[PDB]
Amino acid sequence: KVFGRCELAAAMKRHGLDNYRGYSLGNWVCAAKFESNFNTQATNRNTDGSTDYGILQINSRWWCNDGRTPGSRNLCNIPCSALLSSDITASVNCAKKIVSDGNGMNAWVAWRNRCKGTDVQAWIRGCRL
Ligand code: NA
Repeated sequence: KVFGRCELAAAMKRHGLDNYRGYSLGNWVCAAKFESNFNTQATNRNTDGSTDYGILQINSRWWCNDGRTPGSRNLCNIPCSALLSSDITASVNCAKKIVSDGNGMNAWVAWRNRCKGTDVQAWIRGCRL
């Protein structure tokens, strides 16, 4: 599914992300834009044998089980396929764990490169939720 911008903001809001750990809804929407272009099916295989899954490009080295990644942990207690669903529940719950793990939203490289320190409220302009 490719979400619309405000459609995603609304779903994220319903799932309790706005101001979760102090991160505004625009930060979350911006992260999804640059991690996956709002595509729930996005995947990326890394040279290290891990894979990033879903709308928030969550990595299998630590966060989910894909059956093929080294270490390896499953800190969100999910199969990585759950991160590829059209509904964002699993991704949101896992993101809440990640953002709480000691690096904040800096765990998302595309958020660091395109969102951090920017006027991220722009990502919810016109949504009026
Ligand atoms: Na860059």
